[PDB]
Amino acid sequence: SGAIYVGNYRVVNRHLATHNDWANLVWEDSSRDLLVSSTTAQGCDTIARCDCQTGVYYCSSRRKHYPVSFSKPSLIFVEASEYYPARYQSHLMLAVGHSEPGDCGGILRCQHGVVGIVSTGGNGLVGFADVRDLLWLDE
Ligand SMILES: NC(=O)[C@H]1CCC(=O)N([C@@H]2CCCc3ccccc32)C1
Ligand SMILES: [Zn+2]
Repeated sequence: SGAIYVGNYRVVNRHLATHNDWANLVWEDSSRDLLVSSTTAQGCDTIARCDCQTGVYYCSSRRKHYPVSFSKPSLIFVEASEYYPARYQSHLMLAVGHSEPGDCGGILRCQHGVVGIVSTGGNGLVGFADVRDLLWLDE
């Protein structure tokens, strides 16, 4: 589980969004596993605006933050699961690291701020849904 709180927005994995998120929906994209909903209070996270390929992510299944190298956002095949059939997920970045389904929502950050959240995993890999192209999150 996990979310990014920037301004009056809440960014979560779309497969983990709640009633309030859908009711106060701002934007969603199934092909990116992302959902943004409006909030009453202001958040304090800063979104990174950069091309960094190194950062640190939180792994809840290990209670540990791991430094990682990650690929650029891409269209990657994601095997079928209980939340989606087999499909290509867009704006996805992979790293070699531990990831379990309950790890989705864990933040990936660089020196510039939040890069994205855990979305995929298994086979000794971990995938992150990029949020750095979502410029409207800053306004
Ligand atoms: N974005 C998606 O299509 C995800 C939906 C929920 C979900 O569990 N996953 C995968 C399943 C395989 C193991 C695994 C480990 C860690 C994180 C995520 C997953 C894919
Ligand atoms: Zn950066």
